[PDB]
Order: sequence, then structure tokens, then C-alpha cells
Amino acid sequence: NALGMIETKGLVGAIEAADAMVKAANVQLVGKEQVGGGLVTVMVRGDVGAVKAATDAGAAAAERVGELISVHVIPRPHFEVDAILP
Amino acid sequence: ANALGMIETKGLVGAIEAADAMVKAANVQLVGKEQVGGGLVTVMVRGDVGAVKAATDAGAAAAERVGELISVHVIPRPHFEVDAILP
Amino acid sequence: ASANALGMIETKGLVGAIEAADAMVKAANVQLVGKEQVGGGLVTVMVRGDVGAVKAATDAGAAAAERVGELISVHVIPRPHFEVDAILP
Amino acid sequence: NALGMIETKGLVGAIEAADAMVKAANVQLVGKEQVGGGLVTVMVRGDVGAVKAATDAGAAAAERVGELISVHVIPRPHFEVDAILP
Amino acid sequence: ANALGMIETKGLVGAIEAADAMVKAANVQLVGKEQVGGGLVTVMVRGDVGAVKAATDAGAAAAERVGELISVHVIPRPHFEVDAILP
Amino acid sequence: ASANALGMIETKGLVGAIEAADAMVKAANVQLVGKEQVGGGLVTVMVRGDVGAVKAATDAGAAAAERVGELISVHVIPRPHFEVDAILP
Repeated sequence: NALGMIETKGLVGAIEAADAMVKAANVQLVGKEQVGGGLVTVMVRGDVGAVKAATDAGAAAAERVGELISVHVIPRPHFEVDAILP
Repeated sequence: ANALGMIETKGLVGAIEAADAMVKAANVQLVGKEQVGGGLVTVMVRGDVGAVKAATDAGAAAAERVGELISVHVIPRPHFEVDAILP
Repeated sequence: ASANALGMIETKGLVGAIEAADAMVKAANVQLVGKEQVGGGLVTVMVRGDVGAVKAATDAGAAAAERVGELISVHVIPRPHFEVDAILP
Repeated sequence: NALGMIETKGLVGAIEAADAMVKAANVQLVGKEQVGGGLVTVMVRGDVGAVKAATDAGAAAAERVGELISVHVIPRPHFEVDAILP
Repeated sequence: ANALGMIETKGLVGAIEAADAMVKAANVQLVGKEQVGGGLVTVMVRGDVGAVKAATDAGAAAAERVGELISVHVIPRPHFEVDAILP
Repeated sequence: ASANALGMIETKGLVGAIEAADAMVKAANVQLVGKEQVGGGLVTVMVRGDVGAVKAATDAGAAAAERVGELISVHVIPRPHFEVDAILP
């Protein structure tokens, strides 16, 4: 139940990232969050290997259409963290 | 009619002009606009792949004329889970 | 078929937008249909009417915004499609 | 029925402006608007002379505690403009 | 107990530390916080003039320690119409 | 009397905040009480608990935020007044 996250400056890069992630591997899109300042984060859940593959694909995609700001995976997130996810 | 075209501008005027140019350039459907702060506005259309490419190219040119274009992209066949984060 | 003409003025700041709006409705027989704000301090005011009225209004509004130092964008769409009409204030 | 407007970057300057305006002359506070980007506008209504006096006082005050961005008076605003005021 | 003290910071942490320092420095009442975008957060207290001056000075020092202070001001006797635009 | 200790981490970006939050709750017995966003991309995550637990959590969270490049502010208030408690998530 790993968590993968990609943050972009702009919604277009985030949607491209999200689409590339769920196409690339056996992950599920948890949703998107807009925190202001133009930053948009999209997130997926799945096995750690699938989430690594998905986030690599998403980050490559975001970078080509937009502004990749960050990409990270948390392999075993703590249950409380779900409270602040989309 | 599943392809998705997206145009993002800094400013609303650019996005409205983009949306109007899109729907006039080809038979595509305007599905909404989203604002994410810092002035960034995105407008999106759906349609068949060819129409969406033509529309998004036209929209991008229109946004460049009146405003500030930030991003332009077409996804020919979005994953079904992606529909759930669209406006 | 097309929807009524649309004139739009975008300013950095609300004061410029209100000055623009006031000048627009004073200059011509147009309807002020609202304002929208998209962050970063950008505010857009919009009018609808006949094409000539909207052109005259928007030119007056742009001048007023530029006078007080706020003008980012100005544009008229003489014959907007209804699809777009549907995403306006 | 003149309209006076002061825009500041920050709420503190706007509240100081508003307080100084209504203290300075026979004007009424219409309200405040926050348009994003940190910009806050406060507005008053009254006779043109009162609104000129009020806005001068408010602008002087905003400048001392904060960031005055703009100050302007519209002497005879058109009725449609009320639709987009606070 | 009508005086108004206001502290504005870029960032929420600075504002929370300011608010805590204010209410600990003197007998003043925290009346709320407001966010106006671009990261700017304002916290406000009410109290008697002396207390509010002391509290706001303490709050400002606390905000400077942990964050970014933007503005600090005390209005001893706000106009009654000003209450209507406060949080 | 005072309310439970409070630890806060502010980051530029949500990814840094989630990394911080995860590290905080992993490092100590604290309650994650929420996140707040105030524009400009700034996100704050907060935990409550006993003072020592909150100190340990917040130190772990700050490290994690700094590792991924996002850290703006970090602070613990060991004994917050309830008035403040009242304006938190």
C-alpha cells in the first residue's frame, strides 16, 4: 500500500502525470489536490514496485508538458496519513 | 469522442479566448474550466482525436494572442480513472 | 447562431477592474455580467451586448484600467459560441 | 454617492485604511474584498468631498503600516457597478 | 476592552506562534485569523489598549523568530463599522 | 492550565508536507490533527501530543521535509493556550 505523489506547477502537467501513472502499472489514482500557488499534486496507491514504475512514468510525462516540481514514493505510509490525502 | 485537449493560461481572458477558438475550430465539446491559483486557468475539451488536435492547436494560438500561454496537451485516450479528477 | 458579444478586461488588482467596469457601462449600452478572480491578484470584468456597443465599452474600460496602472489583457469576442457562453459569470 | 477605494497588499493595511477613512469624514464602509495574491481592497461611499478626504486619510495610514497599492475615487459611479462591490 | 491588535505573517506557523505569544503576554482576547492569499495570514486580538500594545509587541517578536513578519499594528479605538470586516 | 503540545511543519508544496506528516507519526505517539494551506503553495501539517513525543515527531518531520527540498518553518509550542487551540485544524 505504497503512496506515490507527483507535484506540478499547473493542472495540465498533473493530469498528464496522473494518466501516465495509472497506465504504467497496477496503481489506483487516489485523487488530486490543489494547494494554491499553482501547485497541483496527484497521488496513487499500490504495491511499492508498481508505484515506483508509475511515478517514474508520470514524472517523465509531467516534465514534457509542464513543470515537474517533485516526485516521491512513500513505501509504507502510516495509517494516519490517509486523513490528509484526497 | 474520448480524446482530451487542455490549455492552461495565466489569466482568465486567455483561457476564454482559447475555449472559444477551440469550439470554433473543430467539433469538440467544452467540458469545463479549472482554476488552481497563482492565476493559472485551464480549459478542457473532449472529442475525437483529430478534432481535439486541431482545436487545441487553434486554442493555443488564440491564447498566445491575448494573454500568456503556459501549457498545451492532448491525451488521445485518457484512462478511465482520469475522468474523476476533471472539471 | 451565436451568443451576444463579449468584452473582457483583466487587471492586476480590483481597483483597476472597478474603474474599467465603470467606464465600460458609461461608454455604451452594455450589461455588466460580473467579475471573476483567479488568484495572483488577477481580476476580470466582463460585459455583454451588441458588437459595436461592446467594442466601444471595452475600449473605454481598457483606457481606464491603463490610467490607474493595472491592465493585463483586453479582448472582444464578437460572436461567442454558446458552449463558451456557458462558462462565463 | 461617490465611491472611494484603497487596495493594499495585506489585510492589516486594509483594516488601518478602512478605520482611517470612516474616522476622517462622512463616509460609510461598503466592505472589503480579497481577490487573491494578497491584495485586499476596502471601499467607502459618500459625497465626493467626503470621499476625497477619507481616501487621502486612509491612503496615508495604509502606507505607514503596510503596502499601499492603489487609491482612487469614482465621483459618480454608474448603478451597474454596485453589482460587483462587497 | 476595545483596542485591536493585528499581526500579519507570510505563512501559518508564524501566525500561530504570534497568536500564542499574544495571549500569554497580556490579557487580550484572540478574535480570529484571516487568510488573504499569497501566503499572508493575519491574527487579531482585542483588549484594553495597554494590554494590546504589550501583546502585539510580544507576538511580533515571536513571529520574527519562527517565520516571516509582514505587518504589525494596533488600533486603540476602532470605528464601529470596522468590526464588520473583522474575522 | 494548558492544551496539549503542538508541533507544526510548513513546506512549500504538498509533497513535502505529506513526507513530514508521515515521518512525524512514525517517530512518536502523536495525533496528526490536520493540514492547512494558505496560498502561495505553503502547506502546514500539525501534530498534538505529550511534549517529548511532539518534539521527537517534529524533529523527524523537519528532517523529512528538508530531504525533499520543501522546508519553510518548524516549531513546537509545548504548552499552548486554549484560545489558540481554538484556531487550529
